[PDB]
Amino acid sequence: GLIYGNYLHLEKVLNAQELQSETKGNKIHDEHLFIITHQAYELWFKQILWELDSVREIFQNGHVRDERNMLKVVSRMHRVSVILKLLVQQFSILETMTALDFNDFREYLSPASGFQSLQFRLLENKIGVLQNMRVPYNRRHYRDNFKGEENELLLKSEQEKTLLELVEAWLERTPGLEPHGFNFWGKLEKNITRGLEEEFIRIQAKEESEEKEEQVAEFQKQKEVLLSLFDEKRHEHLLSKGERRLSYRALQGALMIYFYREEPRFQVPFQLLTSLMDIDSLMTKWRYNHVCMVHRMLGSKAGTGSSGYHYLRSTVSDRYKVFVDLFNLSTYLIPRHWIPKMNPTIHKFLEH
Amino acid sequence: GLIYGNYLHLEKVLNAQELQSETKGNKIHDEHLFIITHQAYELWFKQILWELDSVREIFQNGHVRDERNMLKVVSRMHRVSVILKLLVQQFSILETMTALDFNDFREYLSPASGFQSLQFRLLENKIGVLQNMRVPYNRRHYRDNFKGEENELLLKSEQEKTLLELVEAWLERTPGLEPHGFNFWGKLEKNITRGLEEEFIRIQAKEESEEKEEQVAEFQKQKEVLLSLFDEKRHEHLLSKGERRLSYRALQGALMIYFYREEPRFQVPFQLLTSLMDIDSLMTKWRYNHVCMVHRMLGSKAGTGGSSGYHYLRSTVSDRYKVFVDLFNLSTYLIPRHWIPKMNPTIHKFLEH
Amino acid sequence: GLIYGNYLHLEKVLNAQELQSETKGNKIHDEHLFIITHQAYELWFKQILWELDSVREIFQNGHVRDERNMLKVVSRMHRVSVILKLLVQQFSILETMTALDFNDFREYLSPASGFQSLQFRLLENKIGVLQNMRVPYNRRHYRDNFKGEENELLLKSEQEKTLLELVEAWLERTPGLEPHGFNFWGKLEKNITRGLEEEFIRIQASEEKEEQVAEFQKQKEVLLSLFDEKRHEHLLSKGERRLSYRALQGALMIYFYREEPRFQVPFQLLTSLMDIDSLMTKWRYNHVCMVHRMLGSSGYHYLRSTVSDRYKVFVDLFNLSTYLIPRHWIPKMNPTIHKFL
Amino acid sequence: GLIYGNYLHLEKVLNAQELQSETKGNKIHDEHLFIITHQAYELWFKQILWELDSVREIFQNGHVRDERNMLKVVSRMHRVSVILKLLVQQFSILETMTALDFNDFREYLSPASGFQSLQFRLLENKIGVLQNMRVPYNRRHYRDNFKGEENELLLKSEQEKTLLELVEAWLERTPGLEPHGFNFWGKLEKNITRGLEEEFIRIQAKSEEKEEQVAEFQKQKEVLLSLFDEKRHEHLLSKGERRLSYRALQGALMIYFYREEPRFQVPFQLLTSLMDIDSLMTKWRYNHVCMVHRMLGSKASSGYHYLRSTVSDRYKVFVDLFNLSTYLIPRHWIPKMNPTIHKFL
Ligand code: HEM
Ligand code: HEM
Ligand code: HEM
Ligand code: HEM
Ligand SMILES: c1ccc2c(-c3ccc4c(c3)nnn4CC3CCNCC3)c[nH]c2c1
Ligand SMILES: c1ccc2c(-c3ccc4c(c3)nnn4CC3CCNCC3)c[nH]c2c1
Ligand SMILES: c1ccc2c(-c3ccc4c(c3)nnn4CC3CCNCC3)c[nH]c2c1
Ligand SMILES: c1ccc2c(-c3ccc4c(c3)nnn4CC3CCNCC3)c[nH]c2c1
Ligand SMILES: C[C@](N)(Cc1c[nH]c2ccccc12)C(=O)O
Ligand SMILES: C[C@](N)(Cc1c[nH]c2ccccc12)C(=O)O
Ligand SMILES: C[C@](N)(Cc1c[nH]c2ccccc12)C(=O)O
Ligand SMILES: C[C@](N)(Cc1c[nH]c2ccccc12)C(=O)O
Repeated sequence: GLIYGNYLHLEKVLNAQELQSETKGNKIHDEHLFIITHQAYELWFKQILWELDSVREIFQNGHVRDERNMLKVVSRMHRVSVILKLLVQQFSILETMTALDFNDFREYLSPASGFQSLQFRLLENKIGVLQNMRVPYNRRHYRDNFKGEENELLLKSEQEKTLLELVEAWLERTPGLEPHGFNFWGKLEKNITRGLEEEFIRIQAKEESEEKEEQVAEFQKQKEVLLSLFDEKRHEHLLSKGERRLSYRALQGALMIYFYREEPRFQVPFQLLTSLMDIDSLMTKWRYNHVCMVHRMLGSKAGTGSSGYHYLRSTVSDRYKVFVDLFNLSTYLIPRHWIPKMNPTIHKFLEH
Repeated sequence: GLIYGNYLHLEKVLNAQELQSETKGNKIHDEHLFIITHQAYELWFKQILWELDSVREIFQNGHVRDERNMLKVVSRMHRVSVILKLLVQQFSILETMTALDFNDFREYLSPASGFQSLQFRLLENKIGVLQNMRVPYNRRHYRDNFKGEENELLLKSEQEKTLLELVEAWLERTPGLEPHGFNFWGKLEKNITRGLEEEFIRIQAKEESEEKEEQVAEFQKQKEVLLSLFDEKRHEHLLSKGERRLSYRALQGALMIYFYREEPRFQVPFQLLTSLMDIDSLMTKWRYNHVCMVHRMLGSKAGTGGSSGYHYLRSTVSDRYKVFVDLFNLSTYLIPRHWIPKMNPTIHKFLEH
Repeated sequence: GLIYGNYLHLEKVLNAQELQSETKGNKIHDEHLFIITHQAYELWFKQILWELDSVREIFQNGHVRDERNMLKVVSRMHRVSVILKLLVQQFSILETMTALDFNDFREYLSPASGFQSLQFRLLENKIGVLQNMRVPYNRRHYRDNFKGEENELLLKSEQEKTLLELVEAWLERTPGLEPHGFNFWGKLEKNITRGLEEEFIRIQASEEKEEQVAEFQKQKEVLLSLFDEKRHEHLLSKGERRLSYRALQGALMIYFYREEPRFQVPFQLLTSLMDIDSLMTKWRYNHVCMVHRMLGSSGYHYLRSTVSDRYKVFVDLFNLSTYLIPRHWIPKMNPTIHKFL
Repeated sequence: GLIYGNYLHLEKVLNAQELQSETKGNKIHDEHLFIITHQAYELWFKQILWELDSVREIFQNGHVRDERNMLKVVSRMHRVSVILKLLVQQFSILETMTALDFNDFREYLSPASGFQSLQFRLLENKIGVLQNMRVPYNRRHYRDNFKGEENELLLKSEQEKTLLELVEAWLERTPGLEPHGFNFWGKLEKNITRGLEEEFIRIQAKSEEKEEQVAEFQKQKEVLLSLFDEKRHEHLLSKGERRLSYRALQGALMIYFYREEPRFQVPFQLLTSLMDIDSLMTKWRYNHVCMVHRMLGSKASSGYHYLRSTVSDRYKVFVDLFNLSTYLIPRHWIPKMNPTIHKFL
């Protein structure tokens, strides 16, 4: 019957280590670590792609409409963030290689680079990094480096629906936004307008003081920010600039989930939103730890005469944060008592 | 020109994932995680073997005699412990699989098991786990599973010099033990004997009391422990039982390094000893985390035949599997600093770089 | 104006470090690390108690009956396990102290011990460690080591409802167990009986066969044992189990129907309770390994004894893995009744 | 007899938790976590200061001259980095607080901020962050927020010798730099010059491939030869783009290249550890940024944007140790150190 090594195809996995230093008659011990570290990253990238694809499919094929499937969705997205955390920690292993020792085999690698990781690109694309928003390296598209079936795979990855698009569509259907129903947006605008009015009166009532002056200034900022939320044209503009990514309606859905997270139907949805932010934060942390290591190994100016260091530093940016809108919902937090009430009267549609 | 995927042989690594659930017409999503997790463990086991073999070779071929090589030795042993820590954390990934989901593909795995990891066994053997100390599973030898070249490799792993044996030989050469020289052992025995004598007199002077008895009783325990160190015959006996692993002379070398760790020639040696203990501790932590997960997935009774896997694995979390137990137990023989034989520059020339 | 240091009462927190080595005219550098490490453990124990008490209260006052409160419950229990993981990692700091350096100030500590952590005991009791199940230290009860108000607090901690008891009561009310309703237990027994019957027949149709026969026999005994309420009561008496038979039924209902909307967050709670038990055990294990490294080959053997199912409060949740069946044996839940969850 | 609680002064530590939400008649559960998290950070900052001060003192009092003390030095610096790692992981606890829940007690905190952590500033100063290099927040000096004894302490922290300065002095005394002795710098310049000559010949002996090699050679040549420009170094020192004296830089490179030599093994570990502390300090700052973002948004001079600015070489004290990787050469170019000339090492 089945044996461990055969089941795991270890005849492949453990016969995939060839030191170029050794192939060229000058074996360097630490090259082995370099190979294994990358192979382990690639195994885990494959696992992340497997989870991510399964979740994309749940959205894309309509299964997510049945809320029974939310546990699996959140459990798999949580699993992705648990793997990503391990991948961040994994840099600690390669940090046991000194720059001096790396320098003894670096020449035998040229011109290969991590830039050519198919899976890393697939992962970026499938989460929803927009091609127009990528920073070019040496004034080139990232995919220009790939050919054949690999280029085909990358194209599919760009053309098929991303996790961002699939979550967007689902957020747009969030219960409670219906004007004929709970009319979340209408009530929210009204309550925020009234809340600001009340606050203005409170501040104006205060005795002339430095404190008052500050409160006035703060109020003015807060007022502008909160009212700006209801400007759909500003949203479209920011969407155009890439400072936002979600449709206006999806943003409404996300805020509905945020404010009514304790309501039973929104509990697991809220966890999903939290998890999407976690993935974005951990992807950025991966990129940051990668940058620090490139610096430690090559210096601040080495790279393909573009500085790899500086290109990579540019990737550590909201430009590569797909669910940046979920983070920015913090900007629009209001006092709890301003949140449109959901009494049992109307608290029927958010029970399981 | 060399390309990433070719250099890393990703055509092998990323085409090694076959779900038995799918091969048998009933694909179960979480099986993929189970495969990848194990493959990642095995890659890192290969890396640990590569580091450990390189260090064994440095000892075995005499390179360690040139102390310029101690930095490399300690850096590679430190690297092994950094990998082991990652491997302990890696269980957190498999903990995202529920027992209920594992149960949907478990049947398609039988009768394969992690028990059949060649590399894990190679690692245990090369560090220095003794075959006669291993606990039998279902009243069977661990090697009974393996056949052909695999069984051959395991035998070599048992017959070749282990890390423990190679460190032992090097410890036996530790400077300072020469009776004609610094005479560490003789001076230590003398100072401990005198120190105990002095302490006894202090205690005896006290007036008969419960407190005095307690002090007297404590002194007697401490006395027995410390003096037991100089009983070479007791050591040989305990070595016979497998309760100790290092030769008496190697034990002397280790304690020399412990007590004179700050002396320049002993600084990196001390770090090495620390690192060997770290590896033992992390190997045990791996075993423990593995146990907790087997329990969560299979329950306390599930296992091959009437034997419980859980209970066998629990049994592996024991000093029986701690190769450098003697290095840990040197803390038992701590004395006041002023009892430590002095090493004035006059007699320090030998421990300078 | 509120200032950081005043808000955090740093005049207290950062003036609480007194080296006994220094008080006795022989300052030892590493003693400072020993003090801070323990103070950090105690701050986090206080936080764990704060979370755990808030959750006990949500159960005890009936708030948990409104399922709107489940997110907060699971979020706070998850928070406890996140803190416990940090506390496990925190041992890595104290591991930078050698045994030789510890030995230079150890004498000045006597006769104080970590054993006397009030908060650690409060935490054990509030989770649900039973006093009669504790391993004796020096042939005596753990509480004998405490006096005054502290002894009083520990008694309250034992007498007040534990997390285990409060979860138990909630599990007993789990929807689906009603014989007049979905009749989970009845259907489960029936389906397991049938499933075993079917398997036997297949088996009856070789070395392999012998093995499968053996397996079947073990599985059969185990699965049928689940329906023996008397054996359960006996094991409860021996302390080998902790939850009532009815609570066990509730937990299995949640396990099997975890995807059903009303059970999704409850399942996360059960998962989290096991996590806390596992991390508490890991804390105890890492503590043992450190004591060994510091003192040698005994407190060591008493501590080793605490790394046991004896101190696993939610051991019943772990052991439900033993009673997993093929998915197709699980009583079906369709719209006919599905709506109840 | 001493009791645990008394020894640890738990009557202070465990009676230091006062929720402002509760003081103002509206207790918010998560405020307790916010307080404890910060108190735990501050305990560990105290420990880091205690280790760092002990190491500064070993340098400053001449004890480091006795190489017996290098193990203690490196062990304590390693300990600092192990604590810093825990402090980075500790953010995972505060991340279990949602922004919505933080928003329920945030108002009761105003106008307090982590910016007012005395110990964090003391730590920055004692490692060697320069005041003139700090980025202003809201067009203000960082110390403007401190008064009394606290401001006094911060002054001393700036005036007293920093870890950077103490390491610098020790690096300047590194064996091997003597022109009358092993003459490291002279030999290195000579070997690099010759090595470049040899490579040029190979290039001349040879297309776009050749052209690429030509371009590379030119870049490498400029970089490597720039190392021997003492004047450029002094200029960059003036700007604050470098921190170590030219002589200290030579000492560091000596240790780098001859790390395996017994006398340099633990010194090399020290240099590695100093870089680790810089990396971990930056990682702390970055994890802090990500959290502030999640909690306040990108707008709430935005704190988020100021903090992002602190993740920069501007705050990297041992940047020179990192940048020595730029000046790596083939091993065979490194001046040989035969036992003959090894006795000193
Ligand atoms: C010695 C360690 C490392 C060095 C020196 C290094 C160097 C670099 C450099 C210079 C680049 C920029 C592209 C180029 O100029 O060729 C790059 C990009 C990249 N590296 Fe690494 N790398 C290291 C480790 C790793 C590891 C362990 C991974 C894991 C898979 C990795 C994955 C990547 C990826 C995916 C990119 C492209 C990132 C992007 O375009 O945003 N590298 N690396
Ligand atoms: C679902 C997760 C896991 C389960 C249920 C599991 C189960 C078991 C069981 C029952 C045994 C005892 C042997 C037997 O009865 O066949 C065992 C041993 C073993 N497992 Fe696991 N295991 C799991 C994950 C892993 C992983 C991730 C590794 C990593 C390589 C691993 C490596 C091993 C090894 C090396 C042994 C032999 C250990 C020894 O003999 O001391 N297992 N496992
Ligand atoms: C040098 C480090 C440590 C040593 C040598 C040590 C030693 C011991 C010993 C010997 C015991 C058994 C009781 C006794 O005989 O006194 C004990 C119990 C205990 N220690 Fe530690 N300990 C250390 C660190 C810590 C730390 C950092 C904590 C954190 C709070 C801690 C908490 C405890 C607790 C709570 C107990 C009672 C455990 C139980 O009864 O299950 N210890 N310790
Ligand atoms: C809810 C979590 C947190 C938020 C929202 C937060 C927010 C901020 C903000 C906005 C700043 C910029 C200064 C200001 O605008 O007042 C800041 C700075 C700072 N925070 Fe935090 N913080 C948080 C947690 C922490 C924690 C856990 C620490 C640990 C002690 C901390 C320590 C600091 C320090 C030291 C600074 C000054 C850093 C520098 O000047 O480079 N904060 N924080
Ligand atoms: C496999 C193979 C190589 C890599 C690298 C990688 C990327 C860039 C590197 C490098 C290694 N060594 N030096 N550089 C800089 C380039 C600059 C242009 N000229 C050639 C060297 C990362 N991961 C890998 C996996
Ligand atoms: C690859 C393949 C299998 C494994 C296991 C593993 C070990 C024991 C297992 C198991 C999986 N599932 N059930 N058991 C218990 C046996 C007991 C005898 N009857 C059949 C099931 C761990 N790692 C692996 C890697
Ligand atoms: C504060 C003060 C002391 C401690 C300890 C602790 C516990 C036991 C210790 C110890 C330190 N040093 N030696 N022992 C062994 C004892 C055991 C009982 N019989 C006498 C020797 C842990 N945490 C602390 C906090
Ligand atoms: C103790 C007390 C407060 C803090 C903070 C902190 C920092 C900035 C904060 C905050 C809490 N709540 N809101 N803000 C935004 C302010 C920034 C300045 N302009 C007005 C809004 C961090 N650690 C602490 C410890
Ligand atoms: C029926 C539904 N699952 C409704 C839905 C959409 N988005 C949501 C977010 C939270 C809660 C529910 C929803 C669907 O249309 O998918
Ligand atoms: C020359 C020598 N390296 C001496 C030696 C042996 N063991 C040691 C431990 C610590 C310090 C030195 C030694 C050798 O024989 O290997
Ligand atoms: C009304 C109820 N919340 C029902 C209940 C009890 N235990 C459960 C477990 C999972 C799901 C629901 C329940 C209550 O009685 O608390
Ligand atoms: C005697 C000496 N410890 C020499 C010294 C200085 N820097 C070094 C770096 C590495 C090795 C030795 C040194 C001292 O002057 O401190």
